[PDB]
Amino acid sequence: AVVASLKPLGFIASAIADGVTDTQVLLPDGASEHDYSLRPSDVKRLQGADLVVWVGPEMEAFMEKSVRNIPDNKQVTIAQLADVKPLLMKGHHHGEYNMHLWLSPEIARATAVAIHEKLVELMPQSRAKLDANLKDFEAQLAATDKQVGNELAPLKGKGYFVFHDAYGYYEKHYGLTPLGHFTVNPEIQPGAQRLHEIRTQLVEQKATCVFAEPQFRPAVVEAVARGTSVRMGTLDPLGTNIKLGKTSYSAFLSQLANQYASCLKGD
Ligand SMILES: [Zn+2]
Repeated sequence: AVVASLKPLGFIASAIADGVTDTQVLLPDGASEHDYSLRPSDVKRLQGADLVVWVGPEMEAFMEKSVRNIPDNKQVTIAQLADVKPLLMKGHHHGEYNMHLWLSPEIARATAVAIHEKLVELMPQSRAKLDANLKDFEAQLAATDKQVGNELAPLKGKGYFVFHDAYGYYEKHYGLTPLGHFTVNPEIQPGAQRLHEIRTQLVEQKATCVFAEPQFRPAVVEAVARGTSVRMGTLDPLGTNIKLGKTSYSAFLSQLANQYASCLKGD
């Protein structure tokens, strides 16, 4: 099987590995980024994988050590790909670059190409199927790119805030106009002073929307938007409800577009 660290990397892998080998995701969604504590069983799965796919040590830091013992021809480390260097954007995260790389359609393409290359070397008997899969992935990516772009085009100029500084890759690519982000605990609303400052910025900068993520308590989001003119939305950067499969990455980009539009559309 191909073992991907995070769900959206699984979406990409599952397009390329379709009908060749299974794709598995290592991490449950609710422990995604940087905190997770790998179990011995997870390390076993990594070592047994046909191919491991992950962003790299500045994202899934918890798996860096486990991957040292996996041969280079059995891993794709997305942030280290030669073609990914000109695609990186400046941004707990704490590094210099935005490492939410799966939100860039161009980095997704580079990732698919890297996965395809490694699998063809590992499984030459399946080259034709792997080639067909890459062709289908790229065709869908092109079609989705066009659909999403047109759906988000009328929403340009409409300001909003987010609670997670992740979306830059997707926003820049499709021409959305974010006003910025607030650091907000998903379980506990900010204190009196900081809540005042946030609510003031929401009104002053003329935000249409503020976007939370699925793990945020509705009450925390309501406390942020209370008093302001601002509509509340939800973005899901992991596509948690989308099942792995051939069309999943395209479904993910399309869903994220729907989530932006659901809130930003109208007035
Ligand atoms: Zn993050």
